[PDB]
Amino acid sequence: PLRLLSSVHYLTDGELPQLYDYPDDGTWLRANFISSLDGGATVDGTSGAMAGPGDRFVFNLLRELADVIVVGVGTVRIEGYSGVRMGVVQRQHRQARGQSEVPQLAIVTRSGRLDRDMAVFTRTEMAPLVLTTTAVADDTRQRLAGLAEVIACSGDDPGTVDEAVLVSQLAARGLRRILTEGGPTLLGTFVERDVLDELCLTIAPYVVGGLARRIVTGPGQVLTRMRCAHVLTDDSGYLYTRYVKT
Amino acid sequence: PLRLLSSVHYLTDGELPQLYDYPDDGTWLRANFISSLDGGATVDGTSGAMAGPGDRFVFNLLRELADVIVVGVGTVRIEGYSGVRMGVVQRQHRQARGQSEVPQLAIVTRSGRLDRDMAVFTRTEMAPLVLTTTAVADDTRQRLAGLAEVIACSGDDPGTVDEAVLVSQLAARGLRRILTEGGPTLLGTFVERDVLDELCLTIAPYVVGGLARRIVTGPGQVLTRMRCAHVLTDDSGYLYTRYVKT
Ligand SMILES: CC1=Nc2c(nc(N)[nH]c2=O)NC1
Ligand SMILES: CC1=Nc2c(nc(N)[nH]c2=O)NC1
Repeated sequence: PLRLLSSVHYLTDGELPQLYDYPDDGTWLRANFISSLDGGATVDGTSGAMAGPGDRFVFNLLRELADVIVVGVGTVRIEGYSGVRMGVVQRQHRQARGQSEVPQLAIVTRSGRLDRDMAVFTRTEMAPLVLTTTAVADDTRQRLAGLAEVIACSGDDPGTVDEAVLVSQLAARGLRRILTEGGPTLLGTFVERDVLDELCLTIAPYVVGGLARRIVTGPGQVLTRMRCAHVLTDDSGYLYTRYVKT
Repeated sequence: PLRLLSSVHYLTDGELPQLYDYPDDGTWLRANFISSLDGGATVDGTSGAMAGPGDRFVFNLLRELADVIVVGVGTVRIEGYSGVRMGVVQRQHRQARGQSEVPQLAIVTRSGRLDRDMAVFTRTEMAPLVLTTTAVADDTRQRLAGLAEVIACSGDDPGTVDEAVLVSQLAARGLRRILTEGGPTLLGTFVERDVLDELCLTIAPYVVGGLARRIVTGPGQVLTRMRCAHVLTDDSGYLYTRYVKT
């Protein structure tokens, strides 16, 4: 019943993008996260200490493939999100696939309370979207004039964000290939609301002990079955996994 | 830099034990845990909902290989630990390796506050060890007379358990091949105190959302590097991993 996995194929920068290609059409919400063996998502507030050159390479690839990168306001404040940076060949590849040179960033906030000089607004080639509620969309739009496109993502309830509506709002703007990088509250809502199509997860070969949070937080509790699409590795013992619903 | 993993070898019940063999001599502390993709260790207080036939098989194998199974009093109370059960061929294999027919159970408690009719005491072929502090060892020994061997595992401080001493106390009794199954507080102390030699981790193909705890809890924070020894899989997309310090 059990099979040993081992390295069978060295990947070229030609086949690697193929492994992480989005579907032909339709919207697709992919998450990319890293965590330790004992399930911790941070080493001192951030993920980076666990990320080596392999994970950086995968991380930048997934950004290169995406139409839009969706992130919660907390992770934007804490990981210090600036704009999305794309190098020359990355821009070239994107153009080859019919995409803009650099993917958009979309910042999720229920409150709408964002400030004008954040790096997402300042250190950026392309103005970001702000995904918020019907209730606060107009005021938010007014405060962030010239800095960001503000989009109401409410469903039945004008005072909350409906995550399926959020996804539809991106799709309607031609941004159907979606990548989210967190943080844990937002991922938690995508999981709880069952709109996550795929999770790419880097399993870093460390144990970090009990303090760290998981890659998801919140009161949500589900049991969503995924299919293992692939597992990659490198020389340092990292596992780069891709799982797809259902 | 990246390599695709895939199934290269179907394992027989002859080679599987070889993959998880303990070292020739010296003490070795192995942990076995299961968790979801998003790092959750429980689905409603227990692990079992995530465990399929493959994980049950690995779980029973690791118990078959161990000299002693070490568990915290919390997990004993909550997962409803009875005795360790071994089937006929398992008993045979154990005898072949020079081991007793059924491995001992050792229950860790700083307080020493255990009751006489727990299933570890009642539904058991072999009396368990209770690993506690110098401070409470004598009274605990008196309360549990006839039910358990009580062992003081204090180092410098008679009011605490020193986890390296705990390990030495098992070794001194010929129980050098140690398996721990938790719970999260105990694993947290083994990690924090750096006495964990190996982690076998079943990665279950589910996301569970933000509520669940990790396989480790506590205030501990470390960054302990492990080496990936192997990754197995089955038809259902589970990954059975084995990582070794350092
Ligand atoms: C904030 C954040 N960072 C990372 C991430 N995923 C990977 N692989 N690596 C990362 O470093 N997503 C979340
Ligand atoms: C309480 C507990 N259960 C399990 C475990 N490990 C595996 N693989 N599977 C389990 O079900 N250790 C902790």
